[PDB]
Amino acid sequence: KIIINLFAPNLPGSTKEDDLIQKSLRDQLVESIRNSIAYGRNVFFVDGTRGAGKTTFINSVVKSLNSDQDDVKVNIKCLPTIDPTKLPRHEPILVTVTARLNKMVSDKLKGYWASNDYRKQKEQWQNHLAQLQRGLHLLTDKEYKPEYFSDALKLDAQLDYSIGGQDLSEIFEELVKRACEILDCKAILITFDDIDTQFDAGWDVLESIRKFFNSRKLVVVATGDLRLYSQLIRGKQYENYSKTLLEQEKESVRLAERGYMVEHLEQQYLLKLFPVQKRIQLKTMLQLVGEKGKAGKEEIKVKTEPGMQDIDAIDVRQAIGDAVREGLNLREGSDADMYVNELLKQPVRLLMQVLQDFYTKKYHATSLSVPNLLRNALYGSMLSSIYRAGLNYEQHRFGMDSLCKDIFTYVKQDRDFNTGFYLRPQSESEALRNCSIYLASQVSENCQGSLSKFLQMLLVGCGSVSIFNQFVTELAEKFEQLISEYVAYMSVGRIESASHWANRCCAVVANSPNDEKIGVFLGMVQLNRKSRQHMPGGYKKFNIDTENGLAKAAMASSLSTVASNNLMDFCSVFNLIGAIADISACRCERSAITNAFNKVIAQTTCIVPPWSEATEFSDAITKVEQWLKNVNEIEIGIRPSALLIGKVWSRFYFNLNNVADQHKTRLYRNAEHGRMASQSNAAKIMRFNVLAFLHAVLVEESLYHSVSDREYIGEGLRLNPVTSVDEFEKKIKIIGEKLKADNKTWKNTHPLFFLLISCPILHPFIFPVGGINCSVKALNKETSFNKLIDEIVGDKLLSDEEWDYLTKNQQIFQNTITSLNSSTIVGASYDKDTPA
Amino acid sequence: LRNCSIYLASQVSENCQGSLSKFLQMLLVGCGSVSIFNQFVTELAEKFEQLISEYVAYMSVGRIESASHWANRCCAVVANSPNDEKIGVFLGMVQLNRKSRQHMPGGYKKFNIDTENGLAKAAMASSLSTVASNNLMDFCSVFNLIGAIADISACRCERSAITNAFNKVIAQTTCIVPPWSEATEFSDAITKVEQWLKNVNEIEIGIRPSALLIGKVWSRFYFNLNNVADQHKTRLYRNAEHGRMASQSNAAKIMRFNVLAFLHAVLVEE
Repeated sequence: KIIINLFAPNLPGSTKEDDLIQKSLRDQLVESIRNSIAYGRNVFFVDGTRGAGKTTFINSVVKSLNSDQDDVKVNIKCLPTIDPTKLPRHEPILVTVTARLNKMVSDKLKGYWASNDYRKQKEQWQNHLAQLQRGLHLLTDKEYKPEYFSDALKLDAQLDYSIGGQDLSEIFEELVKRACEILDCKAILITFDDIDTQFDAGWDVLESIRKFFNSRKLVVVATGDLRLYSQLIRGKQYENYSKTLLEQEKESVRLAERGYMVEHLEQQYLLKLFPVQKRIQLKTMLQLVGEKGKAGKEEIKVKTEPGMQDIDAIDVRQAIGDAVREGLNLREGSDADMYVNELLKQPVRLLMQVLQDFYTKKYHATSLSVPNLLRNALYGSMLSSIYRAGLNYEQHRFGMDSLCKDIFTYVKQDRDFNTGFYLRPQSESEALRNCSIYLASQVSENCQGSLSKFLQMLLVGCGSVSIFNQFVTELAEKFEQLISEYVAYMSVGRIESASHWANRCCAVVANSPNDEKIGVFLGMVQLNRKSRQHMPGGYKKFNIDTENGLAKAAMASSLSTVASNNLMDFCSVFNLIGAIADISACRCERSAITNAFNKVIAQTTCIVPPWSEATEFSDAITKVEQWLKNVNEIEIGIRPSALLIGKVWSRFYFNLNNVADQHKTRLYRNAEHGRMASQSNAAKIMRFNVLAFLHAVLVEESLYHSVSDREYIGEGLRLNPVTSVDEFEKKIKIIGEKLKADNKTWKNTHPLFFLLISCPILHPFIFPVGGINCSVKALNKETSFNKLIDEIVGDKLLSDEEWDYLTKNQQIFQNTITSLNSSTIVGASYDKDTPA
Repeated sequence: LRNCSIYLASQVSENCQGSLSKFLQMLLVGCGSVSIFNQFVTELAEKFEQLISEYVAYMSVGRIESASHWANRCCAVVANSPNDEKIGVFLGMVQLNRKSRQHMPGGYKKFNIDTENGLAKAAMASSLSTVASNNLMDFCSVFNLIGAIADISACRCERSAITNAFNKVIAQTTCIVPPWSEATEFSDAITKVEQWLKNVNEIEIGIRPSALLIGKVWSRFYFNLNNVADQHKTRLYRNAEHGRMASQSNAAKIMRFNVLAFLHAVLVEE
């Protein structure tokens, strides 16, 4: 039961009483110290996580063993802690200990209890103190002088040095005994700090402990890195080898037995100095509180508000959990606890400062943008990791442009493009998995309350990683040159517009010459720009003028041109998503929408990446105007996350892999009007590519969205709607009934899917003329599928006349694509027929 | 190395103690990754340090999100090794066609997942893996099955975890070839699993596995899969669909002994 008040009048830099978390370990070590004395070298090694309060921990032990003086039978004074790195480069540790031990004795003597014993103790103390000074040359002699033998032959029976000679090990141990007699104790507890930042100075510490600090009345508590001591000890055993021997025996066989001996002297030197049973390991607060399920050794409570009673404080795991789920915008599931578990392995002071920097600023504001509060809390307490990993630390450029560059440079260092855009604390490097929580907060705070930013992170943020992994990385330092070219070409660092990124995506996925050159790529087809001859049936060239308003605009927004050996023309879902993101971030004014609307219609041509070998629309403008009225009032309740955006893309990115594979072998001669499952055309491919986007934003957004507590997909086996809309219709039907039964609304539970399904620009792509499987059994799902979409939006997207043409084998159509199916695809050979 | 061997044996006997999921992950990711490199990647090799780094980075050794995800990478590396006789009957896995092929004798057809029902559909989907080669390839594997068991048994009694464990890899995983490559029914299925997890949560507490047991189970299991992948690739005949005699083999029979190999190896060594 530990109560830690984040609203204490001081920062976590105060190590006050009842303010040390490692109290159980400290008393376990202190008791272990007393047991050894009560019974001749007692060396305790204190090790912990890098950057932990080991210096603070030993400084609590020195205070704990000095606070008690009459309650305990065993009395232990404690020299002030020694820092071997802040000492003169030539002062021996024996001098440093004696210098501090002398002041402890002198201060005790200056108490003036009585003059009867003051003189005797001073007389005897100054005898040993001055005798040690006589023998100090042996520590710092460069050669033996024949006159020191006279000193070694002087005998002082008043001093009682039994072994004989001038032995510094025994002179000091009698000096220590006088100190204990004067101070009325049983131990001295010499304490050392880390030998970091100068680990040459550690050899004096090791040599002094081995020779002078084994006296049954001295306790040593060292701390630091046992790796650093091992490199120190191993280096000295090589110094015991004669230089001539190493120059003459350099072969592998002679060097192996030389190294296999030093690894055996080093092994026993640590065991001699720091015994295994004496080594002390600081418990990280994850081990103090245990796992999520099982209880820990000791329970920790943190006060999240000022004035909370000790019975009102909540657990540290839930204190972090309330900050991770609300900060990273994660549901109360396994992935939210994945960040909490990693955060619990952080240094004790570092994490408790994160909680204070979060809750104190949260309480003051509440008296909101919680992800911004968590990002600020993570920024101050963790800024070293961001600097170490090369991320963007300048807190004035935090935006879409900076984050997407930080995501790509994190995945590059994480060396995992397959799943590096989830921002999960999996990386081995401490700095890298430190930035995972930081970037996750950055993703959740930029994209909060904005549909346009959600689609920008989906494409520029996560998509740029996936595009590189499948289409660019196989061509490859030479790898870093490709990385620099890819980020510069795709402009991940600077996002001019979402559709601008999409246009460069068409040219890079088409870089790889597809086998059989069918002309269908990842989420796109290569519509033919030059009318080729002898096309069976009604396979005419694609003409944008055929489509009317809201259909030509939908086509043009999805059409991109690539300047290659031929002026390649591409229709892709990516250009369609980029159009949605650009339009969604527009002012409600009529004219501002019109300016932004026409940008996607520019039919902009984009150059091949360098690593390669080389009013008519007035109806459409009104509908996209009314749609943005919903977006500007519904998007405020959107709470996306790195996991959500990553999961939505991952299914969507893999969905287009199936569609580009299943449909690449179904472009048959009689597929002018695709009505069977095995018949596919350009309209059908670009319908399921759009339907794939609308599916991943449905199932993966129902699973992972902070606004809704529980899922609505049901206990089903979720697959993707490829070659058939049966599976996409099923989930909408299943979710709708539960929402109706639970008295829930689509906009209040699926804000991301509701806006995109109600967005008019991609509405024609849902039901193209040639993309509807017009069978008997399958079309029954489609009729319900049309009604379910109409029920969600509330407006009948396709009326009876429009729908009756589609199902049953001219009227002017504007809310649907009318000429995509008849278009021919580059390289789509038409010399085969549908099987009978 | 003789000093780390006993220390590592204490690591394996500590993490895997009192758990069934951790035993399978140690068997599949720990022992499994060693054999996969030893027989399917080691032939391409300093060049070894970059091949070792390539293998570890690709398979995310030390970064496993789930054993099922490791199984997907296992399928790619096992498949992409140059195989004689050019049949997709690899070690512990069979490669099923994804595109319809004409002129197929008998009742043979491309594998469709929709025709299954209930628990069979869930288990069949859990054994399905995909790799993004020049063209998509679909595999049915026992390694995918074992990965599912480790993931399902690691969750709690809640139903939502069980259905998410089933829907963990199938439709949201894009496995790319390694850099060294040359190229309601379902409601009752959850009830059966959730009832099984109740047995697991009270039986696995007394499980005390060792690094020798886990190592021995894999060695017999890995050796068994070599025979099932060799004594069956020459038994794919026209009339072998039913497989009622010992001389006929097919996709269902191969995966019958691939799973039976796993269950036998566990029975013998344990």
